[PDB]
Amino acid sequence: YKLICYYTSWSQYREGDGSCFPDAIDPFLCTHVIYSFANISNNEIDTWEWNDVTLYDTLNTLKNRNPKLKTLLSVGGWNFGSQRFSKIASKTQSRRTFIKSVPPFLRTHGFDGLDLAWLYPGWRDKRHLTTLVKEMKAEFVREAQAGTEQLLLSAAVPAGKIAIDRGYDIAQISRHLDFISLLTYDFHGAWRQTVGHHSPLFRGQEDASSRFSNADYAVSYMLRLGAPANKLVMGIPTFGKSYTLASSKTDVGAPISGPGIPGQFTKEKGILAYYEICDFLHGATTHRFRDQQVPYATKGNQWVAYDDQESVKNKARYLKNRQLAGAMVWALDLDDFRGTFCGQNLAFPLTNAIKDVLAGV
Ligand SMILES: *[C@@H]1O[C@H](CO)[C@@H](O)[C@H](O)[C@H]1NC(C)=O
Repeated sequence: YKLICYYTSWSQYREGDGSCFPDAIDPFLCTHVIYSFANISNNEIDTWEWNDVTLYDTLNTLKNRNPKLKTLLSVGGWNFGSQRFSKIASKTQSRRTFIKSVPPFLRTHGFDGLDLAWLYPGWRDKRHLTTLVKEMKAEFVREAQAGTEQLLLSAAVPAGKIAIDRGYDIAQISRHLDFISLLTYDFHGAWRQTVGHHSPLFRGQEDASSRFSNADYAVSYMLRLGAPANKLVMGIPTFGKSYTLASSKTDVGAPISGPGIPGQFTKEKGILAYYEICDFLHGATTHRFRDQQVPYATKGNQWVAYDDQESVKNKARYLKNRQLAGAMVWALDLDDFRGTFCGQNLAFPLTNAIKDVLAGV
């Protein structure tokens, strides 16, 4: 099994214990750590944070302890956005400048591969993405001739049917990618007006839950479209999503006025780290969605959909039963990386629960 784990470069800045640098990562926890995100500047791959050269080195030092560990650099992300990626990929000359830039940058900085995180290609982009992936892979092939182990190529792909059909020729891109991380944790958000879970494994039968907005549906679709199981990695979140409730109702379909209040550490409305959520559960009422197989919790006017040790193990058992390549984790700096929040003196509780299932059998 692969266990693909993202480390975000902006986590460093969080206050107090929310601060996460790459030396916090257990070298043996994941098979592959992906550093998020790289820029494109002058049509070439580039650093993002002022100190990314230092933190790339911190990350790459982890291989001293675990020489089998692989690292990738993820280019794109949401601040980068779509339109910038579109401009690069749709023209022969900028595409080539970018693709040429990648192997030398990665080798300089100690990375084993590239992760493409274009969030997200429009309908006019689907064919360019195909070309980009094929051509990037071919440049990696060529570059292996010089005697170092071929660079890995991966891609982060959204899990909604609509975004998949719009942007991605899955049958073609799966031929050239070494794995595809399926983003099976954005099925609900504050744009909806009611509470709901963003990472359910199956449909909720009570709600008239659009048949597609669940991990199983997404995995089955990707397979149906031609992604080989042995390339497909299923995403599992260590964050949860929060909502502010519009009434005393807490139940399936309960109305919301907006995203939840920001976390003490993550300081972003609508999202909490798992460490934050362990704190939130003190004095919260907990519930599980039985059909969807994922928990939520509530306290005052706040309502939080999240994943716990039991739900992440459950998702790991599912992906193994479907003979998937493994799991992806968004993100290491959102699990209880310190180990001190969740009453168990155990660093990376969610990620290690996933790991221990994937090792079992
Ligand atoms: C990324 O590259 C763009 C385009 O060159 C540049 O304008 C921007 O400052 C860069 N972003 C960061 C954060 O480095």
